[PDB]
Amino acid sequence: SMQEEDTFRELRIFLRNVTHRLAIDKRFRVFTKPVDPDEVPDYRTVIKEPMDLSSVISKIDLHKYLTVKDYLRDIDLICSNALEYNPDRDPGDRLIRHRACALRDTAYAIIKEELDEDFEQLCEEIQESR
Ligand SMILES: O=CN1C[C@H]2C[C@H]3O[C@@]2(Cc2[nH]cnc23)C1
Ligand SMILES: O=CN1C[C@H]2C[C@H]3O[C@@]2(Cc2[nH]cnc23)C1
Repeated sequence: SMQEEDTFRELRIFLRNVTHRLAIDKRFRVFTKPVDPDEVPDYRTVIKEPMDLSSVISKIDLHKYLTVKDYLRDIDLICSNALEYNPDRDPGDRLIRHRACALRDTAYAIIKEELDEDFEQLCEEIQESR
């Protein structure tokens, strides 16, 4: 229905606004673009599904997310990719892990404060009907 398409348009507006607030935070610069093959040719052999905040905005615009849950699976994949690729005790690895955990926790905290639980349940019920 037209009302259902208006629901999904509101979901996309919400997700673009959360993603922009993450992307401008200086702590999260390392997560704003895909990893360059030139800097890590090793990256794509270890990490089987790369993800970054630029790719997330492209996916919002392609209508890939019909619920906040499916958006948070990609935020969680940005974080888990960084924890798995950079697991060592040295300071460079510990700094990117701390920033990855902060990206995840910040996204969840904005959603907790600003998403209406009844809006998310409506998106889930439209998705399940298709
Ligand atoms: O050597 C400098 N770089 C290679 C990468 C290693 C580490 O920082 C990256 C980008 C990225 N993403 C996850 N972990 C890293 C840029
Ligand atoms: O279910 C979760 N809630 C937390 C709030 C955030 C968001 O939805 C609210 C109420 C409200 N008013 C404006 N924006 C919202 C209820």
